[PDB]
Amino acid sequence: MPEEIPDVRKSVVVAASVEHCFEVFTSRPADWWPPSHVLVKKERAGLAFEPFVGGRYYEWDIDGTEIVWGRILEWDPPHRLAMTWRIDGHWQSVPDDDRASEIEVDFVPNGSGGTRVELAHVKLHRHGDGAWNIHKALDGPSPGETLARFANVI
Ligand SMILES: CC[C@](C)(O)c1cc(=O)c2c(C)cc3c(c2o1)C(=O)c1c(O)cccc1C3=O
Repeated sequence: MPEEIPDVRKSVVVAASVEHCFEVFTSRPADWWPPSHVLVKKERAGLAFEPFVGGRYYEWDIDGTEIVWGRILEWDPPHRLAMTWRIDGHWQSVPDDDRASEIEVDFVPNGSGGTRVELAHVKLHRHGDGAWNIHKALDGPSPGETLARFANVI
């Protein structure tokens, strides 16, 4: 959980379908952020999700109004898609991010309810200045990595 976010690439297979992987993201990504063992500093309130290229996802915080914490780049019909993240230093959305980075993500459907996902983020440090702090509100726990909470619920 370093304050700086250098380029890192990790991937794992979870029991889920690529369409399902995104159904959860566009269905209720905040509802599972907080499982129980780990608590979130801010309570998620609502979430807006629409499909498209250069897309955007919005999260509602009881203390934070509606804002965009991520972005998209393009969707590949099969099961592959690249996405960009749109966020500001104070969790605010802006017409364009000078410190924006590109992320490459690919999904592969595996029968028996299994999906392989490869998510890699590079040049993220472009935001620096407490960059992880921004992610910290989004919850960046180490003991309960993202694969632990979101994969188990899926
Ligand atoms: C501490 C948060 C974590 C898990 O290290 C993290 C941080 C990550 O940077 C991260 C990266 C690099 C890749 C994945 C994932 C990544 O998530 C990831 O969570 C993931 C997943 O939950 C299910 C399928 C695939 C993935 C990933 O490919």
